[PDB]
Amino acid sequence: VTSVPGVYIEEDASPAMSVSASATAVPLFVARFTPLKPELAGVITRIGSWLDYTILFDSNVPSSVVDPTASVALRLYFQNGGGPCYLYPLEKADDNGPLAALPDLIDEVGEITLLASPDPDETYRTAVYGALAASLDQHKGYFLLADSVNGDAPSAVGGSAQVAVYYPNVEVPPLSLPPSALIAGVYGKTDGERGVWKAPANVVLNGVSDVSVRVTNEQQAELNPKGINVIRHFSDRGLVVWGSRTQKDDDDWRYIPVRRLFDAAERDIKKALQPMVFEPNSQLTWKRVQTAIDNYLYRLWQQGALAGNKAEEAYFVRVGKGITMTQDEINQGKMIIQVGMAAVRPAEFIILKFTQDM
Amino acid sequence: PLSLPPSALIAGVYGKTDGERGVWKAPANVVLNGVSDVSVRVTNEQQAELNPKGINVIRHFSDRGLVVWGSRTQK
Repeated sequence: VTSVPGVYIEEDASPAMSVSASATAVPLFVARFTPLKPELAGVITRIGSWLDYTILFDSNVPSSVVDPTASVALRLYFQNGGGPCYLYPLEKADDNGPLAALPDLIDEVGEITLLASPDPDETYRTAVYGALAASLDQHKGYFLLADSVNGDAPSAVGGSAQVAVYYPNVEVPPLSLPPSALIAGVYGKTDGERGVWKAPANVVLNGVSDVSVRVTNEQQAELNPKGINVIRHFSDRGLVVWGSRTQKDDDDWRYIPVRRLFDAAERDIKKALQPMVFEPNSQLTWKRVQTAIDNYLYRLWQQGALAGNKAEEAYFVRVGKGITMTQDEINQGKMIIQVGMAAVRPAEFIILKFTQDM
Repeated sequence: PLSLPPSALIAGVYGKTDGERGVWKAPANVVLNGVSDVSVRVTNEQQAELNPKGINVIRHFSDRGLVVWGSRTQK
């Protein structure tokens, strides 16, 4: 309604929200989002900032004892470290039509890394976690952020290394939210400031005040030798995410930062070698591919990602015809590359051992 | 007090603006030297029906004086 070329004044605005930039934590929040224009009802839309959410989606949605919590969960996402933030509005749980078409729509968009469905209903998430469980073991690089109900895994994703469960529901001034919308925020904050090789487990959660269940040490002692990753309350600090384990009990893929380092390195090598597809499958191309991986793995080692001291102890790239291939495999049009890395594990136990003898 | 059409003054402030800022700068914050007051003090609400045409009202601001206020053409 601006027509006079002067300066206009409004008086009951809401404060705007900042958004960060990250390439390793791009989530897909599956919740009960209510669109304004109904063409984006069964598709995935990109929400670059909070201002993009208020134009495309209804951000008020007045309550009726039920309370809409999907718009509240995104405000806590951008307060904890924003992102490009893909959304999939899925209204009710039991419609097995759009849930069967969900993993085929995720692959059409190139850049989803995290899943993290932020919904307070329990049977809603079980229908989502079961529909996404088959896409986690297909080497596509996704990472599910599940939520425990009473202190255990939701059993649709039992022991895969692509899943990080987070137990306590987090209360907002009081509606209780599942913590996956906030933890998806603190991944983007940690990766931008420290890298994917850093454990995302000392970040103080902005926004929220208190968790729904104050968890002691003795019940975390039976939970942390599973991947449960309790949100703890410390009096001097506030609400600190406390735990960086996955569902896999293997010695290799036990920790979140070791797992997401390999998922991010495989994703960036894949984006670098796609210009080298449909090249002539010759020894000149195999050395151009080996150097493009060796240049990438060197600049991870020199910024602290890989656990080495010589750069021959951190990584290796191997390609050849006597090595890693046979002549029958070149003739069917493929090259086979062996890449290895060595990551560093976090220190999660500190023993003090006091005395007064000297 | 004799009332003049403003085209002799606006032709002056084009040469002042282009010499100091260039032709790509909008000539619409120049305080008119010389003259004291316009013949009609134009409100916002009648400029709101005029500025979605090219009318380009000479406005009076108390701290500044007479400021040319508007940089639209007839197209």
